[PDB]
Amino acid sequence: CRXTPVC
Repeated sequence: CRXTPVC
């Protein structure tokens, strides 16, 4: 999942 480099 993008929008987050950690998810």
